[PDB]
Parts: sequence; structure tokens; C-alpha cells
Amino acid sequence: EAADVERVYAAMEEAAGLLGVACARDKIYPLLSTFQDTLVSVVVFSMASGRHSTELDFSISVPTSHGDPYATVVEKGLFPATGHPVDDLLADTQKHLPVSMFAIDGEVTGGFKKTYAFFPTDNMPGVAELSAIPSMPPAVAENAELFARYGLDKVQMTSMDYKKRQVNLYFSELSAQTLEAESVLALVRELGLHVPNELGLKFCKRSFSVYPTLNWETGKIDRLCFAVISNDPTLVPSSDEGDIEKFHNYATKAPYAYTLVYGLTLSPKEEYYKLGAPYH
Repeated sequence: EAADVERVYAAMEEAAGLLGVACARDKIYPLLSTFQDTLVSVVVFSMASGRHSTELDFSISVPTSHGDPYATVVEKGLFPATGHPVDDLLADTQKHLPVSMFAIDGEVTGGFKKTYAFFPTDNMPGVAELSAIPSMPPAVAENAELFARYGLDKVQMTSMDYKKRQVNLYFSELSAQTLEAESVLALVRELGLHVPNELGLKFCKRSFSVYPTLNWETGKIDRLCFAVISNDPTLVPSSDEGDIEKFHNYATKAPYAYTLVYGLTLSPKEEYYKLGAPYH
């Protein structure tokens, strides 16, 4: 449908406005039309805090029957192949594992950036199965022991950041021990990331997923995020009035067709939050 393809972009500008961000139709629409048979499907609008408060992602589901979604945009000329192992990763997962669904993501000013590999709820993998993937970063195996020591095993999904050449491993079936203040503190400190405070640790206690960020150059996890799912629009883990305001504003005025997933990302240098508002 032609109404849909405009409808999502009409709703897409509405959300990006609420943050005071300008969209770039030049880099957004070609990917949107390319997947319009799906837009008839999960479409998500996600924001970031801090020095990233000027950045917005949109995630779009693509069933596995449609084929490799990243292969579409390269051959169709929507994103050039980097010549780096991240090109081939998406196929290798579907090659090596039962992938039940895909997703694609972009940024409103830069265009396409990442894709997703979703796994079945009744067959989530561990880090051993993931590490077998030839195009997977070496760091995924090189971190296998650390993951286990903290209870990071079943992986709900992965994402591949193609501009940064980075993989996210969305860990699930987390033990209640894993999320406790003590362990959260030790995990972050061993990995050399920003230490959260009382609120951050109270936020992580609610987490349903924790996802580290790995790249191909070293074994260092670049950052690690805690995700919390809820309907409550006031759960952002910040006490700085602007974010408590900015995020609740977005949460309550985000356009929707027919829900929140918060993000607590801890980096080496600073601490920023994310909030994905879905359309479908």
C-alpha cells in the first residue's frame, strides 16, 4: 500500500519532531518502500539521551521468508558493503541457526545502520552455539567465560551494527541473582564501564534483558545495556529533570497504530538511556 508507506513516514516525522530532530527523506524512504509488502510487521521508534538526544532509530521487522534483509539493501544499492566480516554475519546466523524473524533499522539523518537476528522463544541459543559462527567476532568466544560467571547464557536475539562493525547479544532468561546490586557492580567494574547509582541498579533489578556490545578489533566489550519492558511511561533511570521530562514526553506522545522498552546503556565514559516506542 502507498498510504502505509507514507503513513509510517508521516508518523516517523511526528516522533522525530518531539525530540527536535529533522528527518532526511533522502536516506529514509528508499529503504521504507523496498520493504513495503511487510508494512501491511513490527515497526519501532527509539530515542537516546545525552549527547545522543539528537539521534533516533527506527526498527522494522522482516519475516525470514523474505530472505536476508541486509543482502537486499546492498544489492539494491541502499548501503555499500564494507568488505568486513559484519557483511556476512547475518547470513551465517541463519546458515548456522534457526532464525525465525529478521529486522532492519536506520537513523533518521544517516539512513540504514543495523539489522537484527531473532531467535525462537522455544529455542534460544547459548554463547557456545553463537561462537561457532565463522563470521562472529572472536570476542564472543573470548568472553564466553565472563558471560557464564554472571549467568549470561540464553540469547534472545542479536543485532549487527554495520557502521560501527558491532554485534549486540541480547541475553535473556536471566537469573534473579544476576541482576542484583552486587553482581551488577562487579560485572560493570570488571568490564571497565560507567558505574550506575542507586537508581540505575534499581532499574537493572527490573531488567528482562542485558545486552553487551562487541566488535571485531579487540576482546573488549564496548558497552553493555540493560533493557526494561513496561507500560509505565515514567521509568527512565535518570534523576536529571530534563531526561525525566524528555523521556516521559516521548513515551506519552509517541504515535501508535494499535508499550515501552527502556534502555540503560553503560559506556566507558558516560551514561545514557534509550526508549523504544513501537508503532505495531
